[PDB]
Amino acid sequence: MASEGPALYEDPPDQKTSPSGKPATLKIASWNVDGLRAWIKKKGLDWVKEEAPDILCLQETKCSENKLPAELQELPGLSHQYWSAPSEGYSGVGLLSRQCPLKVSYGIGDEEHDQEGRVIVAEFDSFVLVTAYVPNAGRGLVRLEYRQRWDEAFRKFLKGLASRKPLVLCGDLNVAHEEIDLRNPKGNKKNAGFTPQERQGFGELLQAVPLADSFRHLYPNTPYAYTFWTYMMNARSKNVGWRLDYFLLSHSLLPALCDSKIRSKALGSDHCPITLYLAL
Ligand SMILES: [Sm+3]
Ligand SMILES: [Sm+3]
Repeated sequence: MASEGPALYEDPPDQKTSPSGKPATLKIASWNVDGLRAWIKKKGLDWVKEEAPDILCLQETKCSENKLPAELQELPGLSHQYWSAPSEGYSGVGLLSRQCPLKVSYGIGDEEHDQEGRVIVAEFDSFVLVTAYVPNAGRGLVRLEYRQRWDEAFRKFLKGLASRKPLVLCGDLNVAHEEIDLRNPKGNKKNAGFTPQERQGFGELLQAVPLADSFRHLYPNTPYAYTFWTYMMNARSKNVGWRLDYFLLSHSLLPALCDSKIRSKALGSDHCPITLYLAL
């Protein structure tokens, strides 16, 4: 039945200097934790402590802002913590930072799309950071029409932000852009995450803002690089996954891009974390 066996992928070593030789000054980690409490129970924070990022973005926290695990109070290097949950138990995002942002905002300015705690905007001196947990198209694509409306509203919102300050977007964008972004493109053409509607949406986001796919920019032809594997069917051991997590940057930030990583070995969720190195 299934045609996939193991496909090897070894993320290359961390490139910590930009094309001009400037060492990375900013390290950002993004991770769909599939439940903040479950993830922490699975020692997610031990990985964070070792990675020591300047900023940590989390998606799918599924946790009430008033029920945050006490273990989060043990992250000395990430004392500035912000969260956003649905207008409990689902969706939700978080953003933890070493340095205090100039301003933090929630949502994308559209009431219809701001009730499920999917976006946090943190403005810094030289750039604005947005982390998002994009709405899934759903089983049977029952939420694809809504997803298309979200895609348009999100694209417009981001273009607005980027028109004033360099932008960095990270998170679970719930879509594998190209065939190279998932192990089984032929069998998922009508499934959430790989529909023409979703893929065209991602392509338009890149063109309209405009934004560049950091990982693909550096590794244009590298296959089998995924960030999500279903917990079922022993998918992760066979590397039958999807690259749903990204770091999209304004073109003006490309000269500061050092590396965009996929931490394939970090356990604790059905998604692995991704890390960005910028020389700002
Ligand atoms: Sm999940
Ligand atoms: Sm293609």
